[PDB]
Amino acid sequence: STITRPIIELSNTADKIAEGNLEAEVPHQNRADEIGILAKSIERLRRSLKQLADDGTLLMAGVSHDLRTPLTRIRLATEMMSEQDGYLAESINKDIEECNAIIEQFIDYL
Amino acid sequence: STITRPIIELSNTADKIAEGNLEAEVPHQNRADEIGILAKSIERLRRSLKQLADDGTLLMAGVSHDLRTPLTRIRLATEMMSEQDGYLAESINKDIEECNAIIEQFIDYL
Repeated sequence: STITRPIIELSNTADKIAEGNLEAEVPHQNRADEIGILAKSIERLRRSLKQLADDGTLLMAGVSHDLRTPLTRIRLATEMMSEQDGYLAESINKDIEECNAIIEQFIDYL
Repeated sequence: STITRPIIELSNTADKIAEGNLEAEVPHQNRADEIGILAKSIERLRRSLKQLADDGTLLMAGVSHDLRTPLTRIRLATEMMSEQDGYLAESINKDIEECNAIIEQFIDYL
């Protein structure tokens, strides 16, 4: 009833987005009827998918960036440790380096 | 029209999913007509969202489980520090807790 064609267009676009084309334009958002309402909802889904994707790609960089602060302060604390505790300072620093290697290496596992 | 009700129902479902209810049930998937085609498309979007959430969650679980080891080693080391270095043991333990909290925060986004 010229509801069929716009509905199939909207469904086709939804399929393409679900399959990975997160920048595809969702049609019919400016329809005045209920298909416009549905199209806006599909655009919300697209925006959520694109957010989760963009976040997944930045996840390791984010984790590394945020952990750097307390890890650096742990290193600072080791630098301040006494001679008696020298062996513990070295052990802890090796643990920090291990955290660094785990983080940097992580992406390699793939 | 005779398909207005299900169109709006599907839009409400899509909104709920986009807002983060990734387990929502998508109605009308087994229909042969326009409604069924749309419903299947919306289910595909839901599945893709859930998969990206699962992917991010898996990666953070991996980061948590790798970092647990060196962070535990640091914790054990602080227990061996001298009394004179107590202030540093306290600082380091606080910073391990910060590491744990950062990881928790990233687990939480998903």
